[PDB]
Amino acid sequence: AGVLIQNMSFKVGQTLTITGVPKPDSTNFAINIGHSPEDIALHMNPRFDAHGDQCTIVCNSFQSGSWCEEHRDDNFPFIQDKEFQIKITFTNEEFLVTLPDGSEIHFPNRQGSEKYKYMYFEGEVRIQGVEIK
Amino acid sequence: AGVLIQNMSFKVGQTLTITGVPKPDSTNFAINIGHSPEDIALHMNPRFDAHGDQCTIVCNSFQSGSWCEEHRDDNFPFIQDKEFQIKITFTNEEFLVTLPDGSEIHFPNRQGSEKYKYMYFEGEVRIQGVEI
Ligand SMILES: CC(=O)N[C@@H]1[C@@H](O)[C@H](O[C@@H]2O[C@H](CO)[C@H](O)[C@H](O)[C@H]2O)[C@@H](CO)O[C@@H]1O
Ligand SMILES: CC(=O)N[C@@H]1[C@@H](O)[C@H](O[C@@H]2O[C@H](CO)[C@H](O)[C@H](O)[C@H]2O)[C@@H](CO)O[C@@H]1O
Ligand SMILES: [Mg+2]
Ligand SMILES: [Mg+2]
Repeated sequence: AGVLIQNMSFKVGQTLTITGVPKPDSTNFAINIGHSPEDIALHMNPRFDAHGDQCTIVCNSFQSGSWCEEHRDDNFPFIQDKEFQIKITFTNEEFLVTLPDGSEIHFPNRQGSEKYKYMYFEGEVRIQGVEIK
Repeated sequence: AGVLIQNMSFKVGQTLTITGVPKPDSTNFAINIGHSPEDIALHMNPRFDAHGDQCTIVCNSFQSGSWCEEHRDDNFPFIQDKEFQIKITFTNEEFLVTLPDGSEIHFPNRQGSEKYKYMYFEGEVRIQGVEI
């Protein structure tokens, strides 16, 4: 059940910096930001090869047993066993993900909250750094 | 009640860097590194004013339902509402804690595990940074 971080508050206006390395045999991995395992505002799922996607980032939200509408990005600067740094900023309106290569993903903050105290990193990735300021 | 981090891996050779800010009226805060809540290899507990202690760092370990012997340090480079960075290195022998001013604390690795997968931050502090 991967890396679980509880009560490290991520609020509107801060940057979340995630340092990690996909496992050498990674098919995919996910960053889950939300309130609980049943209420995820941002599911960000870089897929090397999983769910029928190859080198695709799938973003979605999960609430009350249900996945919502997928956002898909073909921009994929992740490599098996290579360190990455991802930045996440958010507003009431959306998450702004800055990827390693300086490119960006815009995903709506559908849950609408200004503070999230649940972070869950799942799948074939090692998390070396979580920074919030 | 405070920050719980499970399955982030701390190992001999690695630097653990904690970044945070004690609350303006912080009495104390604690960095817990172990296996479980019942098995704590390093409890590092800077006390502004708690348990009769002012401006003291208390280090200890918790196993089999008991605190072990305290290591107490009068060196206190912490200020309420000011950002700190704390670097922890460990070996089979000891945790080497590097304090914000470049001073160090030696605390024995009484557990002797070589890898820790449970971290719990307690008390009046904002944890801003956890990197291994
Ligand atoms: C084009 C396509 O549909 N693929 C989807 C899958 O992406 C989807 O897989 C789940 O997607 C959610 C996020 O939307 C999580 O990543 C979850 O772990 C995946 O299983 C599947 C199942 O919902 O449906 C489609 O086939
Ligand atoms: C001088 C002295 O020995 N005082 C101790 C207290 O420090 C101690 O309080 C506990 O200390 C542990 C670490 O050793 C934890 O920080 C815990 O939160 C404290 O309650 C008490 C109880 O063990 O014993 C003496 O008073
Ligand atoms: Mg006293
Ligand atoms: Mg010796």
